[PDB]
Amino acid sequence: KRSRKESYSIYVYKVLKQVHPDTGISSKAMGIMNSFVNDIFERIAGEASRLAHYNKRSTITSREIQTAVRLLLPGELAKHAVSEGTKAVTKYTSAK
DNA sequence: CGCTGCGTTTTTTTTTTCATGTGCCGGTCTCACACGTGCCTGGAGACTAGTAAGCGCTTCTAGTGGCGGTTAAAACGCGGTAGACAGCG
Ligand SMILES: [K+]
Repeated sequence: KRSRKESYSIYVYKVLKQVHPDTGISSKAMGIMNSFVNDIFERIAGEASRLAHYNKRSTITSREIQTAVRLLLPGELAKHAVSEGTKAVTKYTSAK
C-alpha cells in the first residue's frame, strides 16, 4: 500500500520497442527519458498557458500547443512535432 | 703573426628496437531488465448545462507612404604611429 508514484516509463518502452524492437534501456536511462518528458511537458503547458493569458483566453486549445511548439522547438524538430501533432488531432477527430 | 683547411671531436638527425599502454577476444558471476500477477485508482462514458469564443459590423487610430529642405553624418582617403605577431633567452 505504498504511495503510488506514476511515471511515463511504460510509454517510453512502448515507443523504444516501435523504433528499436531488439534494444532495451537501463533504469538510469529511463529515469532520464522520464525527466525529459516532464521537462518538455512543463515547457509547453507553460508557453501555451502564457499564449492564452496574453490573448485573454481561458481555454488552452491545440492551437495554443502548436504555437508553444513552434516557439520552444528548433527549425526541423518543430516542423515535424507540428506535423505528428496536426496528424494526431486530425486522426482523433475523424476516428470518432 | 694571421689565416686557412682539414682531420677531430662533438652535435644533429636518422633508423631500428623496444617497452607500454590499447583496445581486442572469449569464458564466470551478479543483480537489473523484463515479465507477470492481482488489486485499485484514475480515465472513459455519456449526458447535462452554462458559458467561452468566433465571426461580422462599427469606429476611428495609428500605421503606411510621400514630399521636399537643411544638416549632421557617412564616405573616402591620406598620412603617420603604436600595437599585433614573431622571434630570442
Ligand atoms: K490602426
